[PDB]
Amino acid sequence: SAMDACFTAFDKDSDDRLSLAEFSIICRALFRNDKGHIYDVPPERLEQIFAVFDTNGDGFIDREEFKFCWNQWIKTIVRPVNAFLIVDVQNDFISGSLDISNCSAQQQGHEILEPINKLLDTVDFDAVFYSLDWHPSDHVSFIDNVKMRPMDESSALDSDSAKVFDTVIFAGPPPMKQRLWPRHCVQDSWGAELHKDLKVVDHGIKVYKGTNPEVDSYSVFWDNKKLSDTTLNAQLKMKGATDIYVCGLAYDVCVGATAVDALSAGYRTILIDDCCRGTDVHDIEHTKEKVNTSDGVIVHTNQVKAMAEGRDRRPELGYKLAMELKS
Ligand SMILES: *C(=N)c1cncn1Cc1ccccc1
Ligand SMILES: [Fe+2]
Ligand SMILES: [Zn+2]
Repeated sequence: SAMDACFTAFDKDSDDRLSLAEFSIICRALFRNDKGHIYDVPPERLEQIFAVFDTNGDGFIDREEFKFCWNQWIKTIVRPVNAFLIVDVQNDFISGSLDISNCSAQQQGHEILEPINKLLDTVDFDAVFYSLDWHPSDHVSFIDNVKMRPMDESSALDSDSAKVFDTVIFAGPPPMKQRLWPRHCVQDSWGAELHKDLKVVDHGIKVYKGTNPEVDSYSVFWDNKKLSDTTLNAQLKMKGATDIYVCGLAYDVCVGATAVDALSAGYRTILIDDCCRGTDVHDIEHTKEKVNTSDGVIVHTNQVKAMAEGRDRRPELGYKLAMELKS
């Protein structure tokens, strides 16, 4: 029903087909906000999307081709299924052994707590996940343990010259780069607890990462070698999640890693800038470029509610999804 009605209303031609020109009008209906702005879609990208749904190449989208378009593209743009992913908002990264405010950029991690809690209070997400760095005491990422594991011949620094925040390269095939951190987020420790003032909503799901002594996992998805993953992706699929809102600590390390993996996994991905803090101004900007160049978007807390409710529908996310629907 509603669908044929939509197709009918944009088939100006009345020829039971959709030209590129009539499709461009669909896009202008889709990619706008409700504060009076219509987003600009480059004509090149316009045809890129169009060609996804013109599955035979006839230069038209007929009512048979449009089924795929309506069910799998238009419906997600107008009614996304939103997951909120709160990364590593843990004691050791705010006031303990790895207080981000002591890193180079001197940013204060406690400041993300207010806007995150406000989002949790005002936006009805379809799922909320909280990740926790969850390291065993013998974890490879600690300066404390650099002597436990043989170093690679490629590494500039060995167990006797390495200092906290240096990068070493461990042997054990394959060779493995690892930045060394103070002991942090050890399992069952105060430093691994979620910050006491972070709201843990009742439906919230905790995802534990970094548990293998031999490999780190900055990302809530795959570990740093992309060998093993958490069950986050499987849990997202069980919820029908289409869109992932990512925040937390640190912007340029775990948040960024998680956001890039979410894009790799195929999700429409939104990084909430002011709900994040990072360790280094230059690496934060490199993280932003990565997300932007892979068709994620970066937004402020105040934009999230209208996006999640489908009242502010961004064309970068529409393009992401059309490119993913190629396969
Ligand atoms: C991810 N951000 C992460 C997980 N374990 C260590 N790190 C890096 C880091 C966290 C907090 C502050 C500074 C660096
Ligand atoms: Fe860690
Ligand atoms: Zn066609």
